Amino acid sequence: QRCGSQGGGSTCPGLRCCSIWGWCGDSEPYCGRTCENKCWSGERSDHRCGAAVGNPPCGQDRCCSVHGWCGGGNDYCSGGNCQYRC
Repeated sequence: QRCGSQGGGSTCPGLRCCSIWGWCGDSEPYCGRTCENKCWSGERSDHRCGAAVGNPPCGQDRCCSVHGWCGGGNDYCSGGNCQYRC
């Protein structure tokens, strides 16, 4: 869906990346160098995520677990352990 400065100012549903062209997605064109918000480069240095810290993004191939930390692999990305960017 649309998002960001070109798309009305909304955040993407699912906390996906908003590209500089105002569309939501999860690949490099959306989350990398041509990302406007909720980008891979925005992960907190302590890796926390979830509502308590303003739903920040996680980095590349990392997911926000239901416990509120960014990480890679199953404990973070699969089935019932992941809350966003899965």
